[PDB]
Amino acid sequence: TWQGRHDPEDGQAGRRVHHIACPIQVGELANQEPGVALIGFECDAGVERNKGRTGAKHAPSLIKQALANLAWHHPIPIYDLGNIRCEGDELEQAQQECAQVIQQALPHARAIVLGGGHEIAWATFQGLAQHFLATGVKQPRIGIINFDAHFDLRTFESELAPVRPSSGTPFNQIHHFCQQQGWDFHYACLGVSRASNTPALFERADKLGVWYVEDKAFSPLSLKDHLTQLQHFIDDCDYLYLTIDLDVFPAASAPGVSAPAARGVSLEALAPYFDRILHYKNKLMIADIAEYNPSFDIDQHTARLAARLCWDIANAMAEQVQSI
Repeated sequence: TWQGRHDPEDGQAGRRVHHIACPIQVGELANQEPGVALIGFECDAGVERNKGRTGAKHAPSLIKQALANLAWHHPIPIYDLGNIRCEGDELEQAQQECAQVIQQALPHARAIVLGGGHEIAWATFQGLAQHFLATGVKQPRIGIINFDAHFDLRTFESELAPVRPSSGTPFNQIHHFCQQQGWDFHYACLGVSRASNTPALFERADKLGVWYVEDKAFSPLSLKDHLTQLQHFIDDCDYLYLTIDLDVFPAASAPGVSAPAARGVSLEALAPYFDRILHYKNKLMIADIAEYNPSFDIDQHTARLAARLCWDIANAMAEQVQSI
């Protein structure tokens, strides 16, 4: 149930998210007024597999609760399609189950997936990819923009060690998928920490032609350089998939995560980039917010931060709906 603060003295103008948030089955989405879809991914099995600190499986509801009380400035509804819960170490199945909801939702609304670990990215991409295949988009040019301190391009299948898909392999899996479909792997990793990624990961990134900006490269002086790079990245694709790993932010701003950023890139330093991406509300098909771990949050700081970001994206999606 979506509930929150009520200010009767304001009438219909005191509209908040809970006033227009509507829990519904993705199946009935085809019969509703066009809105923006919300999906939860309660899973941190990938986090555990990638040797991180578990807890993100409980994040979806807390982010939704925080979101419920935010003011809503659009006559557009928000459809809560529920949460896909991972059972045990059944990561792969959980990711496809989530992808299933996304695929059904995409024809009627753009979606925001709120999860546990960044393993959510494989679920989101699959949902997006399967939607394209199922709707005749033969060779989609998808721009994947990830704000993460990590490349998360780790190997998931190796005859050198016993590895498996995890919170650190999503984007490698995405590249693999693209290769076999004959699609381009257009990937941008912004805010990457060279102290958090070994030489192997940087080598893999260069090999795959990934465009990345290190945490230390963000500054008022380099904005011109990087926004232009961002612009060109955007110019070369028809669809955008925005994925935010909360561990990209300074530990002070996002304490509730598996690996609090020892350095990070401030929300304000990243804002210009977010604003540029969200301007292309036409191309923005989907997005997700990863790694919120309630177990390490402080007075719900991270939860609210995640809700504000979710809200920023929803506004862009909501404006697109009204645009058409």
